[PDB]
Amino acid sequence: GFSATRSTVIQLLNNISTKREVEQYLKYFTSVSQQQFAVIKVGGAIISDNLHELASCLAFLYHVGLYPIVLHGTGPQVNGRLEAQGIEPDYIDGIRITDEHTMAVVRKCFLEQNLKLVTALEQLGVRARPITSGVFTADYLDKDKYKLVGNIKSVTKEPIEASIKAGALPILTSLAETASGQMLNVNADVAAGELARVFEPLKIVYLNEKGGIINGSTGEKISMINLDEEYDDLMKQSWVKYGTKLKIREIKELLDYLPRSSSVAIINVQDLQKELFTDSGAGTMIRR
Amino acid sequence: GFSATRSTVIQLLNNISTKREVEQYLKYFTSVSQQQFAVIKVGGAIISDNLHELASCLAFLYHVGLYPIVLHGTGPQVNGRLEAQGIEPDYIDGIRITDEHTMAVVRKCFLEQNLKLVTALEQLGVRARPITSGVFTADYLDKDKYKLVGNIKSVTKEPIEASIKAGALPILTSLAETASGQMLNVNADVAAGELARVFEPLKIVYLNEKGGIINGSTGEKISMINLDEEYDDLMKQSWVKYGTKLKIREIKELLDYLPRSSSVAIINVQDLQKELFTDSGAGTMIRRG
Amino acid sequence: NGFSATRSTVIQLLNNISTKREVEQYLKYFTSVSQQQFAVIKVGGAIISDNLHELASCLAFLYHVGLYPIVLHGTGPQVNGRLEAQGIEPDYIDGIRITDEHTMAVVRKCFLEQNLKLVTALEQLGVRARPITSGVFTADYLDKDKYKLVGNIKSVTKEPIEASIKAGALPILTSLAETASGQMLNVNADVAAGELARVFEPLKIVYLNEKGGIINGSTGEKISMINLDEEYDDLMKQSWVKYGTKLKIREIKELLDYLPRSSSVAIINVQDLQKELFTDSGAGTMIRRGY
Amino acid sequence: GFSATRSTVIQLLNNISTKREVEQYLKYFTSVSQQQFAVIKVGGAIISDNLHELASCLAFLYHVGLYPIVLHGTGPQVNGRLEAQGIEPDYIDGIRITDEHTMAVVRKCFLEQNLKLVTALEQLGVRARPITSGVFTADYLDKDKYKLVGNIKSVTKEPIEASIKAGALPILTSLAETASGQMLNVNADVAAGELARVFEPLKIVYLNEKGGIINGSTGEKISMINLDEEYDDLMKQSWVKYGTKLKIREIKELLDYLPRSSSVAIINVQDLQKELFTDSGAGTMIRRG
Ligand SMILES: CC(=O)N[C@@H](CCC(=O)O)C(=O)O
Ligand SMILES: CC(=O)N[C@@H](CCC(=O)O)C(=O)O
Ligand SMILES: CC(=O)N[C@@H](CCC(=O)O)C(=O)O
Ligand SMILES: CC(=O)N[C@@H](CCC(=O)O)C(=O)O
Ligand SMILES: NC(=[NH2+])NCCC[C@H](N)C(=O)O
Ligand SMILES: [Cl-]
Ligand SMILES: [Cl-]
Ligand SMILES: [Cl-]
Ligand SMILES: [Cl-]
Ligand SMILES: [Cl-]
Repeated sequence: GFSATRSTVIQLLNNISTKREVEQYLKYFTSVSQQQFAVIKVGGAIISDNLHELASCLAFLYHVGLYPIVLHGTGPQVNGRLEAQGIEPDYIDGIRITDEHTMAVVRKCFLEQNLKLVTALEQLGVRARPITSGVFTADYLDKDKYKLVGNIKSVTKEPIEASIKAGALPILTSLAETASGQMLNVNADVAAGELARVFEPLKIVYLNEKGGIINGSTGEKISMINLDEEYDDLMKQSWVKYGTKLKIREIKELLDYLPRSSSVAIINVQDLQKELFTDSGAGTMIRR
Repeated sequence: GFSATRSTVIQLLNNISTKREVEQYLKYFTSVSQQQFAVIKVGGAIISDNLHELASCLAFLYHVGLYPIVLHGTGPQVNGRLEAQGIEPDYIDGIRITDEHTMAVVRKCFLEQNLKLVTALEQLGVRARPITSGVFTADYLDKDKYKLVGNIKSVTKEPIEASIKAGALPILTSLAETASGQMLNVNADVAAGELARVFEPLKIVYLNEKGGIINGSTGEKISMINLDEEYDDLMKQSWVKYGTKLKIREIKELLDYLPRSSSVAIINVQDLQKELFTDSGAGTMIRRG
Repeated sequence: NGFSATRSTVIQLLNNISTKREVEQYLKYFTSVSQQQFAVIKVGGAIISDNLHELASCLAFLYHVGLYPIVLHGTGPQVNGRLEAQGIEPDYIDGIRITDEHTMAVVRKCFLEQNLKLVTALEQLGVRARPITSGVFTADYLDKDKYKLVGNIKSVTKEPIEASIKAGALPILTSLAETASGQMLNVNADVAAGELARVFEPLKIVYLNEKGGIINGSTGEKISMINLDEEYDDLMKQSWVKYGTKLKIREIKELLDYLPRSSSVAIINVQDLQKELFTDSGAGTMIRRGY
Repeated sequence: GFSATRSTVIQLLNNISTKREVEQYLKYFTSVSQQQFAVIKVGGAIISDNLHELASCLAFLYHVGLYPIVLHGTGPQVNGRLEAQGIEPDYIDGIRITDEHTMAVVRKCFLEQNLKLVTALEQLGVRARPITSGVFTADYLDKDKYKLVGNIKSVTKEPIEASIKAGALPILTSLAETASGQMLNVNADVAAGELARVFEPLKIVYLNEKGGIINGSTGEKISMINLDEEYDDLMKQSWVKYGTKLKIREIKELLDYLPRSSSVAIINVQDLQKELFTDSGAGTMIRRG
C-alpha cells in the first residue's frame, strides 16, 4: 500500500532529526493489521473550515500505506441550517435533542459533509468510500429526553473491512440505525469510541481546530496524561470546564476497556504528522 | 488516465460493427454527461447464483469507460434467511409484509448482497462504490397492510453522479428513507424504474434468471410487449403472478413518462453486452408501441 | 510490445470504423503473433515544421496499439531556407545535395533540430521516443569530386533501433551516415529509409510527404498506382521524372527488386496513414513490382 | 506521474540526516528552472567491471526524482580491443593518438559501452537516452601529433536539457564533431569537465575504481587537494601519471571558472550517494581553496 507522491516525500523530510522516530513509528503502525492502526474522529467544523488540511493529512497516511478509519460529525453545519430556518438548536449534557424535523436536517448535513470529505480525498487521488449506514446499530438513549438519539449496541465491521481491503479509506458518518431501520443521531466522539472498542486500534485521534487540552491555571499545554495516576487529581481541578470534563470521562472509560498499547490523541488537524511520527508529539496524548 | 488493455479493446471490437453502434459507444464514452448510458436492475438471485459472470460483464463495461447505474435486489436471500431461522416469508400482492424483525433481515441481506457485488467488482479491478442510503425518499405505502414498505416520492441524484465523476460504478440497494430517517423496504423493480424515470438513460435493463417473461398459457417466452395495445389485457390474465404484475405496471408507468424512443429489456446476463451495444434486443422487450 | 489504448487511442481507432470488415482488419493486427517489424516510415522534413502535431498524433496511435514504427526523417526544406537566408543557393544533382564543409554544418544543425522537435512532440503526447543520430548507417563516399560530403551506405547496424524498441521507445532516426573513421556524410532520407526497409523487411513501408504521393506532371493528376515491372522504364523517361522525384522512384524500384513481390511502398500524406496502414484506401501513390 | 516505493524512501531517509541536506534535496527535486544537480563522469572500466552497482546507484537517484548528467569513457575497452588484434595502444601525455583505424575501434567501443549502460538502466525501470553526437563541437587538438583528437570549442546543451525534461537520464559519450562532421576523439575526463563548465552543476563527480588519487611517494589516498596552494607543486611530482596529470589539469581549469563553493570529487561508486546527498567528501576532493 505504500506509494509516496512528491507531496508525501516532502512531508516525510519534515523534522529530519526525528527521521529514526519517523521510520520507527511507520514500522510500528504498519506491523498491525490495516484495520487496527487508527480511528480518526473529525469535528464537523474541520470539513467546512479546513478541508484542504484534513484531506492532505489523510492522503499522507494513505500514501505511506496506512488506512485510518475516519469518523466525522456535522454539528456546526446542522446549527447553520436550523438557524437559516429560524430554529434554535437544543442540547442536554452535550447531546443534541433531535426531533423529526431536526433529524431530517442532521441527515442532509451528514450526507453533504461525508461526500465533501470523500470528494476532497478523491481529488487528491485517494480512494475513499462513503459509509453512511449499516455500521452502528442502536436503541434509544432516552426517547422522552433526547428523542431520535441512539445508544450504540453493536457495530458491523464488514463495510469498514471491505473498504480497507479494497484499498479505500472508509469515511463514516456517526449516524446509527435501530435494527428495524430508524436512523438515530449519535455524537461523533461517542461513535468513534464504539469503533475503537471493536477494532482496538493502536491510536484514537480526535481532530479539532483548537489544539490539545490546555491547563487553565498555568496556561500551559498538557502533553501527556497517565490516567492511572492523574485521573483522580485532574477531575478535582476546578479550572476544567463541563464540556472538557465530559470528553475526558468517556476517554477514561474507553482506555480502561482497551489494552495499554492503545492511546488517545487530541490535536489540531494541522499537527497530525507531528503528533503521530515524533516522540514529543503535538497535542495531548492520553494513556491508561 | 484511462487506459485499455489489448484484451479489453479486442472484446470492444467484437461488440460493435456498424456506424450507428460505433457512434453510440463514442457518444457515451466521451460524454461529459448529464445523459446517462444505462440503468441496470439486477435480480437478487443473480448475486448468489451467477456472480462471476455478472461481475465480469459489468467489469468489461467499466473497462471501456462506461458507467451503468446498478440497482440490485435481495428477495430470494431474505426468504432463505427467514426460512433458515424458522420464520415463514409473508407477502401480499407480491409485496413483502415487512415488520420490524423482517426489516432487520432485509437490511442485513441488502448490505450483504451489495458488498458481495461491490467486492466481486473490486477483485476484477473495477472501482465500485456501495450506495446504501441517501438516494430514495419515500412515504409509507400502506402502513397497516405492508408495515415498513415505502412509496418512493423522489430520487437524490448526487451520490450516483459523485460516484461516476470519481470513476466508480455506483452499486445501489432499493431501500428508501422517510425524511425523518425511517428506512423503508421497496421492491427493487420499482426502485430501478424510479431511477430510470429521473436519469432517462439510453438503456434500461432488467436482469433475471429466466431471461424475460414467459407466457403461462403457452409456455413460450414473450419477445415483445406493445403496452398501448396489450397492457390492460395482459394484466387481466390469471397466469400473470403478482411479482410480474408489479414489474410490468412500474415499467408501464415509466414508459408513459419517458419518450416513445425509450424501451425496457428484461434479459439474462449472457445477453447484456448485446443489449447495450446494439439495437437488436433479446429476451422480453417492452415499450409503448 | 506495450499495448495501452488511451482515450484518444480508442476514439482514433473507432472514429472511421463503419463495417465488420474494418473491425476484422484491426483484429488481425491486434491478435497477430508475428515478429516481423511492423513498419519503416520515412518522414519528409517539411512535415516536422508544417504539421508536427498531426504527425506526432498518428505515430502515437501506432505506439499505443503496440505497433512500433521505425521512423526516419529528413530535413531538406529547412536546410534550403537556412542556406538561402545566408545568401547561398542550394546545389543539387539528380536529387542529391552537393554538400561541401559549410553546407554539412548547416545540414547537421537542421537534422538535429528536426529530430529533437519530433522526439519532443512525441514525448509531450506521452510517447517515449529515442533520438538516434549516429551509429546506424556506415557509408563510403558516393562520389567525392561530384557530391563532396555525401555517402553511399554500405551497411546498417540494427542494434540501436532494436534496443530502442525493446526498451519501449520509438526510434527516431536522421539519415546521416558515418565512414568507419567517423566522417559524417549526408545521405538523402528517401535512400536511407530504403536501406532500413531492405534490412528490416517490414510489413509496411510508407513514405510521407505533403502533396500526398507522386503527381503526373504532364496530366496534372495524382498517380494512384505504379506497377514497376511494366511501367518503370517508360516512367523514368518522362520529363517530370527528374530531380528528387527521379531519385525517389529509382530508390523504391531498387528496394523492391530486393524485397519479395508481396512488399509495396505507399507515398501518402500523414492524414491518410491510419486508413492506409489498416483499412481500405485509394489515397496517395502505391508502388509495387506488380508482375 | 511520480511515485516512490517504501524501499526507495527508506534509502532516501538513510542518506539525508540534516536540515541543510533536506533543503538541498528539495531545491533540486522540486526545480522548475534550468539548474543542474550533477555531472557524473564514469570511467569506462566501471561499465565492464561493476555495471550492476553503477546502474543501481543511478536508478536510486532517478527514483528520488534527480536527473544527473552522465558522461562515460571507454579507454580500457579500446585498449583490450586493440591488443586483441595485435596493436599496442599509443598515447602521448595521457591522450590517445587516434589514427583512422583506431577511431573506428573507439567509435565501436563507445557505442557498445553506451548501450550497455543505457540498457542496464532501462532494465531497472530507468528511462535513459543515449546521446552519441550533437553535443560537443571541436577543432583538431594537434593533427600532426594526435591525429583524430579534438579540442572542444563548444557544448550544445539542448539534447541534454530535452532528455531531462522528458524524464530520461542523458547518457553521453565523449566524442566530439568538427563543424563539418568529422568525429574526433576526446578524453572523457576533459569532456565531462566541459559539461561541468557550461551546466555549473551542484555536484561534480568523477567515478574511478581506485576511489580517488593515490600519492605515489606515500602510497596513501589523497583526501583533499587545495589547488591555489598545491597545484603547481603537485604537477611537478614525478609520480603524477600522464592520465592523472591530464585529469588534475582539467579539474584545475574547470574550477578557475566555477565559484569557490564548487568542488570535484574523485570517488568510487560505493561513495556516490554520500557524495551527492551530503557535504562530507569521500575519496579525493579537489577545490580551489
Ligand atoms: C447526538 C448529537 O449530538 N449528534 C451530533 C452529531 C454531529 C457531531 O457530533 O458533530 C449533532 O450535532 O447532532
Ligand atoms: C417490498 C418488497 O417486496 N421488497 C423486496 C426488496 C428486495 C427485492 O426486490 O429483491 C423484498 O423482497 O423485501
Ligand atoms: C544527400 C542529400 O540530398 N541529403 C538530404 C538529406 C535531407 C532530406 O532528405 O530531407 C539533404 O537535403 O541534404
Ligand atoms: C583522446 C582520448 O584519449 N580519448 C579517450 C576516450 C575514452 C576515455 O576517456 O575513457 C580514449 O581512451 O581514446
Ligand atoms: N502529546 C504527546 N506527548 N504525544 C506523543 C506522541 C508519541 C508518538 N508519536 C505516538 O503517536 O504514540
Ligand atoms: Cl455550532
Ligand atoms: Cl443499512
Ligand atoms: Cl432473478
Ligand atoms: Cl492524396
Ligand atoms: Cl576506472
